[PDB]
Amino acid sequence: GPVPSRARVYTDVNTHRPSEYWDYESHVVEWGNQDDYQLVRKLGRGKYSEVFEAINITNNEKVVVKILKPVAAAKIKREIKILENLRGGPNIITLADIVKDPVSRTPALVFEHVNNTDFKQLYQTLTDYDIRFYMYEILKALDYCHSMGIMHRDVKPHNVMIDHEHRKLRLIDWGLAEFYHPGQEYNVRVASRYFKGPELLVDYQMYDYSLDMWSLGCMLASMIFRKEPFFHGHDNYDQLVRIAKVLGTEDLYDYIDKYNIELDPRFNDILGRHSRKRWERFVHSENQHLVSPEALDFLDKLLRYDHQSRLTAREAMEHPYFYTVVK
Ligand SMILES: Nc1nc2c(ncn2[C@@H]2O[C@H](COP(=O)(O)OP(=O)(O)O)[C@@H](O)[C@H]2O)c(=O)[nH]1
Repeated sequence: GPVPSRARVYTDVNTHRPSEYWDYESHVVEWGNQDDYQLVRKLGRGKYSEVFEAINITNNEKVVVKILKPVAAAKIKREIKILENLRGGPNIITLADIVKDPVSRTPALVFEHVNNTDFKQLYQTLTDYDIRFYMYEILKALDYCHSMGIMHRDVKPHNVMIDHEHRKLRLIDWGLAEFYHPGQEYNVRVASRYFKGPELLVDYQMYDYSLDMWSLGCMLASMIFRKEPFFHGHDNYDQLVRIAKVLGTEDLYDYIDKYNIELDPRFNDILGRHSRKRWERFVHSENQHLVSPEALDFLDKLLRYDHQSRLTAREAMEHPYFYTVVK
């Protein structure tokens, strides 16, 4: 059987809290008035929700309305509890109201306005200074939710909203977010393909906050090397092969050895044998101005197979890469 694993930080935050904090099923939703919000335009549709630009007609302030699809409606209380627990946190989206949509008859989450601009729209355009600045702002959010005993589990460019003109950032879509309980086995079908950690890809269920640090590392690698996405798998199996072509197969076998994981035998015909690549392999004339010894050292410490060997959000914020950022 697999060897158990525990978070090296904020391990017991929820164990010490009263049940009310993490027992989301016991939470009683104070339903608002759906009439207060007039939908303006559909911003997008995912497999679990529909997002709209809206106006709170009473105060004329712009808001964002997220309407849950029937498939996601069942986990409404988890997302509400997390959003309320984190409200006021640095760079975390602010929940303004919870209403029952009259058409879908599913819950609708109302958020204070943030720019329609995803980080995906800008992150391949940033200077060396701005990559550092924005990565620090993201770290602020991650360290805060981790310190509050929450894992985001869907860190990706589409889940970061940016107001570049006003140097403002918000970490959004807390729909897959979960409370960390030590020893708990979680669902590996979380995060988007390109941002999935090796723990997910090898089916190791006893993961923690460090999952978010891998996802952040993928985002950094894509920004500094101008390669969208950095690990470009055709499916979840090929995703592990793409990572192994960079990090090597020897450290992957060491990782699975350490946690006594049994790799899906389909990997025997595609994984092959690969040496760890030096990061300078990914440097070229177009991205060299974004690459520094500090950036590469920082990336090296995020993109590790062993989820326990990855920098934590706080340790990441202490990194020399962030010394040039005004604090
Ligand atoms: N509240 C909410 N739930 C979501 C959202 N996206 C996904 N979900 C739900 O999250 C579930 C997956 O989370 P998970 O922890 O794996 O739950 P499990 O299937 O019960 O193990 C999906 O089945 C959806 O119901 C979202 O945006 N909001």
